[PDB]
Amino acid sequence: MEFVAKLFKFFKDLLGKFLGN
Amino acid sequence: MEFVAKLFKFFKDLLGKFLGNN
Amino acid sequence: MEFVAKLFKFFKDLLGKFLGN
Amino acid sequence: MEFVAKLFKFFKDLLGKFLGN
Repeated sequence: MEFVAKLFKFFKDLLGKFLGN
Repeated sequence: MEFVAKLFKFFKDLLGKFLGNN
Repeated sequence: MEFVAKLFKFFKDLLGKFLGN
Repeated sequence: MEFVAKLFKFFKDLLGKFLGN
């Protein structure tokens, strides 16, 4: 499961730099 | 932007390759 | 006139490929 | 990214000296 924890961290952080801030 | 239009297109490749084909 | 038409044409052709969505 | 943010800066510029003040 630790894999997906790293995965989401990459996903949500990347999109985070993109949407409304 | 086309840059985005392919970013997700790149994600779909990663995820399907990362978690499982099905 | 032809000038403005040509200028807009040039801008759109050069830039639409960039925003090639 | 910064492209779109710059784009509107160009649009308002284009519109500025096009239509007037």
